[PDB]
Amino acid sequence: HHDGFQTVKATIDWEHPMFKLYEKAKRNGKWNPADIDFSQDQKDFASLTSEEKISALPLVAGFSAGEEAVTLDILPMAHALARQGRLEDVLFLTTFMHDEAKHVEMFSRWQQAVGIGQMDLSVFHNDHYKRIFYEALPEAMNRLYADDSPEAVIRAATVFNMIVEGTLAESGYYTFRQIYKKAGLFPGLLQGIDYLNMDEGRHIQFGIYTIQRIVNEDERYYELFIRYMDELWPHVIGYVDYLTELGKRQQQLARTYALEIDYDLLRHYVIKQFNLRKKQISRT
Amino acid sequence: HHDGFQTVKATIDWEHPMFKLYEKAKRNGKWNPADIDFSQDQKDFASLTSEEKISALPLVAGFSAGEEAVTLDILPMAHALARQGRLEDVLFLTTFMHDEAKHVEMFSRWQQAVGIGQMDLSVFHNDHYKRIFYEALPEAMNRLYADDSPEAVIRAATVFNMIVEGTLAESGYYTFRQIYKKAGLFPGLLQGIDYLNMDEGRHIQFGIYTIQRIVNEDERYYELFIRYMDELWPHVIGYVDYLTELGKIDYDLLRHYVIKQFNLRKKQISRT
Ligand SMILES: CCCCCCCCCCCCCCCC(=O)O
Ligand SMILES: CCCCCCCCCCCCCCCC(=O)O
Ligand SMILES: [Fe+3]
Ligand SMILES: [Fe+3]
Ligand SMILES: [Mn+2]
Ligand SMILES: [Mn+2]
Ligand SMILES: [Mn+3]
Ligand SMILES: [Mn+3]
Repeated sequence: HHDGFQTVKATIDWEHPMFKLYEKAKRNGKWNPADIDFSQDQKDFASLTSEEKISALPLVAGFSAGEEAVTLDILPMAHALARQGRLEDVLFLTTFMHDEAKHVEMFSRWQQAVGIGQMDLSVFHNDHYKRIFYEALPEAMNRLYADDSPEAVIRAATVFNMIVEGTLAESGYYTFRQIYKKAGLFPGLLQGIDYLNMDEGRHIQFGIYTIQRIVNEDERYYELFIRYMDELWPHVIGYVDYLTELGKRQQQLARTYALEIDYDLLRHYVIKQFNLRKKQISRT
Repeated sequence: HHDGFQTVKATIDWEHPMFKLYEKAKRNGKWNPADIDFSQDQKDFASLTSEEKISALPLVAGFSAGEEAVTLDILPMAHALARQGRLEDVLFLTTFMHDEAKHVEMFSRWQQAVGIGQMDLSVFHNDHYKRIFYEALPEAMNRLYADDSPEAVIRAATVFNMIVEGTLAESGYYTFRQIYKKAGLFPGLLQGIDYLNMDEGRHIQFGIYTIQRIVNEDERYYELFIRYMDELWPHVIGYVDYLTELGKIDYDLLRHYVIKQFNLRKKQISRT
């Protein structure tokens, strides 16, 4: 039951950081995946050899499942904050959810347009990827239906916003640009990547706000955060190593397009992102 | 756990009715409550007598609580459909949820602008309103976390989409236009109502689609729909009567519009 309603007894808290983020989302999130022109992407894909064609799919496979996972797995967070009466957070989470729906749609339209919609891309999820996206992420979010303690909320935000989004998605955006933007390939996809990357900034800021407000109540939670980050790292780097090793074995795309794909710089960016995320949370 | 992902094994079902409605929501859902100019609404409200001021509040009280209730109480429906693998429904429900947030925002911005944000409008919720919005609606949706059976889904969609939205919300939009548009009062608010009414068409289409696809499996479910509609009518009309009595504008025309919406919603569901 509802005991009352905030906007009947009072108003929205207009100065709440999440209401301000919600207003930014409305202003900055108007893009529509249906408006992206993928016609040149289709031509680029068909111009590639079977061997070059496969070079690009592992990354798209990771994103496509990732967007879908987070579309579904953000609902428990919105439920738990709704039950705590955090209306401004809930308002913002509606934009977060609608962003992720558009992200799922974007990568699925690209797959459809380039002619791989019928291909099962699951073969590029190794065991580390599944640990995070098939298991740890849904376990941490679904927990919130029965356990919305600060410990549970920190853990959900950490897996979802600081690892999945703040570490893996950010490094994927960077990787796309280092490879495909340099090569001049897939302009529709990269347009979408740029929209995603802009949306993502708000998603990570929600996670920072959520973790920090819990850490502000009791310093002890800061060490929970750092520990949950470190618990997930081996799967992060285990997925990244797997992508890196696939890429090192399919060098035709880089040759054809004259790219020196520094896979060690990419791996260093993942490590940098991970430690950046850790540092955006303060003990006090 | 996730067994796999539809957009990795395959793609979105591009032809699915709820993917189509999602596409229409993105195209038609761009409005922003923050762009509405409420400055004249403030002047209009200040120029009313104390008695005319309090005449306006009950309806706004009903809407502001109602938008907040549906923003929160749609989440179990999104979860239950997500859990059933209905990805296109979920994509649509993200637009549904973001619409209701903008609706909460619009009425709260209006209360703030005209200077009643500090006032507690709960006094204008009678027992019948609380039965629907404080109790029956969250009960029926929250049930879906543990019981997503066809019977529970039809009950949730009936209470939410056919009664709260299809009967009360539609009637309230009609009421606002009949009273205030003929009076040249609250033009910001009425612009917001026009946007809300456009959004609400899709929300009702979702409810119809949901109830009808469950009825198509078994006609027994048609009779459950009609029964649950009738179960709620006494509270719908109890609330409408309470509002009508406060106003005492052709109030019997409004009252009959509510009955007209109620029967229209029944008719939009086919036994077969
Ligand atoms: C070759 C270097 C590897 C770089 C690492 C790339 C990681 C791929 C990204 C897949 C996960 C995407 C998750 C989306 C999350 C969201 O939208 O919130
Ligand atoms: C005086 C005649 C009475 C007319 C009926 C007025 C009913 C007021 C409406 C309040 C409930 C609004 C529910 C919001 C649901 C939504 O927008 O999805
Ligand atoms: Fe995200
Ligand atoms: Fe609605
Ligand atoms: Mn390993
Ligand atoms: Mn009564
Ligand atoms: Mn995303
Ligand atoms: Mn509404």
